[PDB]
Amino acid sequence: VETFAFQAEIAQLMSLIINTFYSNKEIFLRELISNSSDALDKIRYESLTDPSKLDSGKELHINLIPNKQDRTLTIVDTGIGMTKADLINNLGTIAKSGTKAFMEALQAGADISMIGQFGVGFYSAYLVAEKVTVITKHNDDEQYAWESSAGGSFTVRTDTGEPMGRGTKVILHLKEDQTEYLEERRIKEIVKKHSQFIGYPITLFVE
Ligand SMILES: Oc1cc2n[nH]c(Cc3ccccc3)c2cc1-c1ccnn1-c1ccccc1
Repeated sequence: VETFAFQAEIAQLMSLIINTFYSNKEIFLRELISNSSDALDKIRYESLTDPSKLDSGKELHINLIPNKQDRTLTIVDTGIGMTKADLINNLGTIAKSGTKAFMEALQAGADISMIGQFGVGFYSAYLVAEKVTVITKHNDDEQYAWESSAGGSFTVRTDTGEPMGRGTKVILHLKEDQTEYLEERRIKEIVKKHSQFIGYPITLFVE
């Protein structure tokens, strides 16, 4: 298991998200669904030139899986997936400029709901989750598990769990007072309100 420090601006953004009083927490789901949608567009675009890139799965979809026993909400996609490099430094480097602009916007009167306009919408997961686990599998690499409970660090390990073929799975270990995002009616309401025009099927699993 490898442990990494977040870049200073990312650690600062995650602390802001965890510490700021902000009741409109539900926007985390739109951000994660939007990220899943972008990765599905990426594999779809790549498959047009190289059809063999879909040999690890033709179906392009998003699954929302609540689990009251484990207190988790899992967002699963069959998108392009991430390499070890994407998890360790590639996406964290791009996120530095977006974090800075978002921080400036907040100081100028913007609110946490506009986070996605800065390409750092993923971190809104920490409005509701005490820990986030990300399992991913790209065609050119092995299966990896990224994990963080904030606090300035994240881990990356080769995933020994069940192979997922291709795509990304975001496991939100919810805070004790945020279990409403495990309720079927609540997830349905949020999906209809913020993610109604996503170009991929979104299946809300039931328990
Ligand atoms: O399909 C995903 C779902 C995601 N949800 N949230 C995260 C963010 C993230 C990154 C690193 C480590 C941890 C989280 C996603 C990332 C991916 C994904 C897979 C491949 N490209 N791509 C991606 C999508 C949008 C922006 C950047 C990359």
